Amino acid sequence: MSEQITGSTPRIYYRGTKDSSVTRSTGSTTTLPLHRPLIMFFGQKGPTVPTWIDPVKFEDIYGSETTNLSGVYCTHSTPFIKEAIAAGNQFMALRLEPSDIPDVATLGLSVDWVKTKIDDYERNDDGTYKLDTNGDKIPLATQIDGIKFRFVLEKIETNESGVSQYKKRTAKAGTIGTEATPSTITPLADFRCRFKSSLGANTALRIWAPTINSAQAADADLQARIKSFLYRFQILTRADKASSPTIFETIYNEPSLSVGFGENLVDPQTEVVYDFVERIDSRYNDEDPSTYLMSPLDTPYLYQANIDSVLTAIQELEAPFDTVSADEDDLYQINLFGAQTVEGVPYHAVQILGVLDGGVTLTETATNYLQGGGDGTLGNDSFNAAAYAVLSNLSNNAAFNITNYARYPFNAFWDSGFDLKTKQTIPQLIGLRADTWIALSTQDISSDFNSNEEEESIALSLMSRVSAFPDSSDFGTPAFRGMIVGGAGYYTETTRKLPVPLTLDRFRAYCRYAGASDGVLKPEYAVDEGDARKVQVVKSINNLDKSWRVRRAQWNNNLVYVEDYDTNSQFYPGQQSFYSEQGSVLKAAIVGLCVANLNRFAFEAWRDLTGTQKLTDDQLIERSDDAVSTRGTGAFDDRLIFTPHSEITQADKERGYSWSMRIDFGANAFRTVMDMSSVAYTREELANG
Amino acid sequence: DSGFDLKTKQTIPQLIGLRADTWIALSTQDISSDFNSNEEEESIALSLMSRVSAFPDSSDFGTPAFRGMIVGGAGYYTETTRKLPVPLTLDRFRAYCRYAGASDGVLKPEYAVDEGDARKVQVVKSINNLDKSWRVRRAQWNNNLVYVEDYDTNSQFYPGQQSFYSEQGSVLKAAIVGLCVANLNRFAFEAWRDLTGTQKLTDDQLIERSDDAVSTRGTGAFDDRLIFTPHSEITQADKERGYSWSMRIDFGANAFRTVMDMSSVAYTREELANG
Amino acid sequence: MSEQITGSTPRIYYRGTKDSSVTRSTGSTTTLPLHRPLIMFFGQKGPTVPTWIDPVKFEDIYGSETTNLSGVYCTHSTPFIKEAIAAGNQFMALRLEPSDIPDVATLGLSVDWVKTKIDDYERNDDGTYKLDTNGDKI
Repeated sequence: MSEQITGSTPRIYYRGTKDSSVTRSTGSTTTLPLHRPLIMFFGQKGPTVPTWIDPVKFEDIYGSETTNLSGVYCTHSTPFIKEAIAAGNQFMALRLEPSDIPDVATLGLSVDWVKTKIDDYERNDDGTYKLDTNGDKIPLATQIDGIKFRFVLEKIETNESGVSQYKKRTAKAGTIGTEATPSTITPLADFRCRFKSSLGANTALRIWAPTINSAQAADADLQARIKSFLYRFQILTRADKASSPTIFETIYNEPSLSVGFGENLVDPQTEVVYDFVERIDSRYNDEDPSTYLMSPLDTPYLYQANIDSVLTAIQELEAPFDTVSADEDDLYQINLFGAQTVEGVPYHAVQILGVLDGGVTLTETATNYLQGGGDGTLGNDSFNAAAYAVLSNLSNNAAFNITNYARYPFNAFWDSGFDLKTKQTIPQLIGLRADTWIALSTQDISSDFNSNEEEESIALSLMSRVSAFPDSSDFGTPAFRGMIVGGAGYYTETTRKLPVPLTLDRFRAYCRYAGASDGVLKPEYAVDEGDARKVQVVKSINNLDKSWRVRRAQWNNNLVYVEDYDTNSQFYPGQQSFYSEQGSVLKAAIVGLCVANLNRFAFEAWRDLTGTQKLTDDQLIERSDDAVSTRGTGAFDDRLIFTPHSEITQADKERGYSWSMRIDFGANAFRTVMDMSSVAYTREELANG
Repeated sequence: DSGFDLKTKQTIPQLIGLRADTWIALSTQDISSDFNSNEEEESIALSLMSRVSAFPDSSDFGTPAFRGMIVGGAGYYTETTRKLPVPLTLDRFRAYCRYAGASDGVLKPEYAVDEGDARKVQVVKSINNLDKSWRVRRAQWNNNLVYVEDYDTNSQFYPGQQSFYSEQGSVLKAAIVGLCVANLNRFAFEAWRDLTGTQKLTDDQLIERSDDAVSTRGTGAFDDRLIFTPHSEITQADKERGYSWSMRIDFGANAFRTVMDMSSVAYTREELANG
Repeated sequence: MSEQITGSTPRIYYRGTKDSSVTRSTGSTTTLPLHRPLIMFFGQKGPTVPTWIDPVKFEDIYGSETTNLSGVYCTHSTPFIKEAIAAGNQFMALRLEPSDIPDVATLGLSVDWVKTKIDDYERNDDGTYKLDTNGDKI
């Protein structure tokens, strides 16, 4: 029940009954689908740069509280995250932070240390069982010289300039035994949180020193084989301030670790390494992209000089004494946190002050929480502020440059309801990149539902902004890669009342259609056939009684809007892009995404052919088209027909270092109007004649 | 516990700490003393619960212990002419001996300890404190004691026979399931005892034979109280060590409903007969 | 009689005898007949926009006083509503309102609050039973 697996002795060990534990889910190798959205959000942990992620790992990369609609991190993009996770799109995550986020949480360990005469107690036998007037016997020796300790665990204070002293603490004057000044506080170790969030303030740790009789019984033979006392270490985390902690297990499904002080504690019989920091940080983390988990704690630090000094002091004092080893190497055997050896014989001449005396009892039931930390100001307002801060500075951001095609394969951006000031920074994505696609919304989810006139004004304002980024700046072709969707409603997949725009519904449709990991459109999910042309995750849509003039004006301004299918549901009469000309090639908004993908295939061709010494012109020209056609054919489900042509023109002959490609494509449109008429006949001349 | 004094009662709970296939029944009565009152019952129950709380089922994760039960009450033995006081643990002991003691290791469906005539007291009479108040009964139930009530003017019955598991889990709420789990723990020992220390085995054969043994031994034995499944393997730590393998059993059970309502509506005879 | 269901303690609770209560009727999925009439009326409650309704639910969507011929809501269309309900036609209801209907009813709760000195009363024991000079004690 207590014994651990010391060695090979024949034995069956019983781990008690337990309740089921969450199992971390393995991931799969990533791929490029035809629909690759970028989603920005507030989160609990995880990296703070764009990351290509497989939905299986979102929960254990960014913490499972970021997707909870009733949590503190909910914003107008959490529904989008949840829909993407449900559908199974590998997508690009970007975790934002508020401008006022505090620093990480910390906890430093120290000891109040002094020397003085203390009392001595009885002993039954060589086992030294008696202490603290056990039985009925008064302490025996009048006064024995010894050492008094009082442990301390407290927040690591920062410098006057606002810089933490994580690595740079120093000793100070103590308070116990101030009758003699040499009473001093000396530090022993530091611990710090890995992320900037309340997870640090809710994380806790335990350290203790077990003996033969503990619940996890220790073994003297291993300590003899490698001379160092072994302490148990544990990490716990709670849900909120009022909940109770739960153990955070190592990557091998263990509840706690054994660690020790020393340079390198290698076990010849089993080659196990018992070093404190190395063992902790190797056993509690896993960076492999498929099995990914990072511990809440960062890498611990130890004050080797001070710990060694205190160990040497106690050895010098009481190592040459009755019931402890005096050898030179027992220094690291000395039990510091406890007051007894592994066998459980108390150290006389060493006194540790209890709780009532201002000390901290390091046992297996005490718990310690890191101090400080926090998330910052959360909500839609701060979310819009952060998103604007990212989007406005795209060409000179020092965090990431998103014109990097190879490193940021995102190709879509959906407007989830940003404010009208942030809305106008989105269109420039299709001006900065040639394989990008955007969906815009005319509703600011933080405000009231717009009326007909307000929707018209916002639509005109967005079209004016879009008109500044023509497709071909050389020839002024109007933009066609995207669409604008008007409307708003309420989310149906939740009991709470949560307004959302219809871009969420179209986002789900596209996730299901063009989200397959193999880069081929699924014919069963055609966004404009069967049941995929109806609204499915929004209810109580507004302005459903539009007049004919209003509907005609919206159509002629190129919005996408819904109508009533029956008394219960709505549908899209036609899903057109915001291309402004009369060409019928570029109307269906899906063709825009198809064209973006073609642009991507061209970049791949260049990437694969650039900078080769022994190629010839004909081989280069041939290989380019081979690559494009091979990558493109059979993917677009008959929405396009395309043909590439590479060559070396006169300008290429002049330059001597370039070749040219040109892709010709064609597509169709749809019909939307119907006539109806009737004529009345007699039954005889209608049935015959 | 057949009526040991309270000093000896407090050294028994350590059996479910020292062994992983043990099941204990405790009594809140000292047969050498006077029949206890309600307050003394409550005090002894709290003391025994405090003692039991020191031996969690899982020391690693602190699962509260669930192998056993506590039974309160006392009476007089009916199978003798003399006057011989006894606690109700005797009656439950007889019931369990009849139910789960067959020499062939399969539970008898005809003696279920909570169906038919086995859910009544049969070898004790003149039980005490049968006029408990509603508050007293509620307190005992919430403290996880097993107590009897009046069936009719002549006899008593057990409204519900639960274990001293203190959590909200409904899997571990019946006392018999604890005995079933103890038997599972025994089967695992048998598997090890059979497979240990063999030169010519392979890892796959070891893993397969462990599960085979546990499943073959357990299937068809528990009269449909449990459903369990074993899984043996060699984890990464086992790879590192080189002389160990792991087994893990998954099991499930049910519970029982205990509260009923009553309501009535008065109709005229015609509209009740047709309408 | 009194105590309510607090937990799982084995027990039987008696809710006394009662006189029957009206049971709300469950409705069925809507469909389109070949005859789909629109009917206007004054109603006790319910929405004030045209609504497609299954006749089983008229009484508990618009209150059961609207179909009463002797009530205050009787106009020259109540017979039409009653015939539709009797036949069983899903139809489109429109509840009109008079041009001078007042607003809704309201009730606010408040406390008159002050601090001062007051009297104190006897106590039998720690139970603090006595109040208002019960028994014979000032």
